Amino acid sequence: GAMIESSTTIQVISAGLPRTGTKSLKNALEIIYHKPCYHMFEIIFNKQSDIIKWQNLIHDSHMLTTKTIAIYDKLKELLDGYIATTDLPTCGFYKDLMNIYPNAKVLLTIRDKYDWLHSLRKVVLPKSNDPWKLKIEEGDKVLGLNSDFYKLTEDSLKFAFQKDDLNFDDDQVLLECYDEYNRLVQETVPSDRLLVLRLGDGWEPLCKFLNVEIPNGIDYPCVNSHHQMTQLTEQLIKYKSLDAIIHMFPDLI
Ligand SMILES: Nc1ncnc2c1ncn2[C@@H]1O[C@H](COP(=O)(O)O)[C@@H](OP(=O)(O)O)[C@H]1O
Ligand code: NA
Repeated sequence: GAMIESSTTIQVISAGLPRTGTKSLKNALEIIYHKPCYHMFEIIFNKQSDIIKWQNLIHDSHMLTTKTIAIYDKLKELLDGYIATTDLPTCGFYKDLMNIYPNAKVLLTIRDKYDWLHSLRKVVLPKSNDPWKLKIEEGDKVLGLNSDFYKLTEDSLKFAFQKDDLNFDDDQVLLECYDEYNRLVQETVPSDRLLVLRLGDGWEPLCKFLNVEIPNGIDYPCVNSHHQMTQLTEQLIKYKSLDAIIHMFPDLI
């Protein structure tokens, strides 16, 4: 097709929860648009200073009114220079992002609920008594992440699930929240403005939805498996720096 000049503003809002292929989507969107896509990895690797801003934003998020305008302004500030949002903490703000970027299209990445929970327990939210949690935390300290990072994850999940609090160790609670979240998105977002993606779908329905060519000679990204995060965590602990191992994870980070 012809090359056209794309606007550097949020064009794609992905409501999918963590562990539903958000990092592959992030990579895919950056291949299509040639500008950055927001993701928790963007915070972790490029903008740790955003952590407190997202935390402040979620804090005020219970509140067009005037209180809303201040919040929408900070959302816009955080996302300046990006062409899309994925992953925590953005995903639970999909309703607001749709108001802020009226010309953006909405994606929902879904997958088998037990596969999701299993993946989540290995990476994002291990149980308190799970020994692997201590390894995750140790690898994370190497990246410069502390308890405020875990708090951001916790609070952005509560916010996505619209819960005042959440028993994070409770599998049933999380599964019910997962199903209701995905249901609510499809109920809320007008169908012409929404594409539901399943893992393995690849380029075609995404590119169709976005009116772009499928990228030539480039496979749809398949990164950020829990197996890969286990290897990353272990290598971080082993070498005690990111820059000593960064070359071993070329696409993932
Ligand atoms: N193209 C693809 N096909 C199948 N699974 C994919 C995929 N891209 C990512 N995934 C899976 O999506 C999960 C990561 O999602 P996220 O980036 O949002 O954390 C991982 O699941 P598993 O941990 O079950 O392997 C990963 O394997
Ligand atoms: Na399976």
